Amino acid sequence: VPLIGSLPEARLRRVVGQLDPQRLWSTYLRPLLVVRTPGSPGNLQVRKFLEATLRSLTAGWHVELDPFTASTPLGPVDFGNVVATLDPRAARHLTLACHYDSKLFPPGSTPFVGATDSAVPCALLLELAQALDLELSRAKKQAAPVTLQLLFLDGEEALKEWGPKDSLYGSRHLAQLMESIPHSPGPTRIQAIELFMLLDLLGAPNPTFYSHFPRTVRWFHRLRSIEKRLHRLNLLQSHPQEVMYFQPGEPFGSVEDDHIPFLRRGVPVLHLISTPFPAVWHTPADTEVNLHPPTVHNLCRILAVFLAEYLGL
Ligand SMILES: C[As](C)(=O)[O-]
Ligand SMILES: [Zn+2]
Repeated sequence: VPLIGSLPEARLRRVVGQLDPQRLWSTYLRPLLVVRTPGSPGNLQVRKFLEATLRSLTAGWHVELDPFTASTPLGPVDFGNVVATLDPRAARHLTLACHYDSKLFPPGSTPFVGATDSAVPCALLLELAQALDLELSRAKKQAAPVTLQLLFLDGEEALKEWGPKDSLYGSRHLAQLMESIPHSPGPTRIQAIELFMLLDLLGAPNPTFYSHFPRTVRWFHRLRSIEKRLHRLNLLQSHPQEVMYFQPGEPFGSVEDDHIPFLRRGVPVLHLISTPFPAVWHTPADTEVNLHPPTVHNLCRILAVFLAEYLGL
């Protein structure tokens, strides 16, 4: 319950109280729930929405695009990762990541908007940044040596399920780009990532998470402890058992995802992905109505506490 490095209770309740469920849902999630396949108008509109939202935060994040053109099974397609670094001068950062593209389906199909995959992850990152904006701003003004970075990756999904190189367009490109850019102390932007936490497949009822990387299990245990704590504090909804989400062991592994290009370059990863996947995965039923709002807000609360403890907010 109260572990070393945990927020005092009154600090925890104020952090959770800064979250706004209506804002998460309407301001951050709803605008994303459009078809947003790489290169589409909808994808570009979501990119600009992310950029503008992030630039509006009073903490004054450094927000930049990583745009590029890559070969795909459909020919050349443009991709653009959105990279938000709160304090670009800090030595290192906690990096939270997700993908903002939606998987392309055949024409004539019921449109796929990927509510869990990964509109909810994207919206959670925006809500965290906003809810903690005053605290993040003060940490930056105090020149904290560990800042926060948010990555909204493009092109995670295969365009045509056309083999292993038809995937991870944005993350492959960004990891290579970061390895080419000096950082202090660095020596490159890859080494600035103290921990890479990838959110994926979130918002369905009854998710289960396992630790996929022994290297980062301490952070998995922290998330579990936060779940338990929030449960006992009467701060979770529709959560009848003390531990439901963060499970022990590893009955299902990690799957290929946007962490891989980072992992292969030595970055420590925590893969916050439901396994088994949502029932709706990769079907057009992955929509807003099939989300479970209490679970979305429960995850948001867990993550807010994690972020405040990790960064000393
Ligand atoms: C973002 As995925 C787990 O559907 O490849
Ligand atoms: Zn997917």
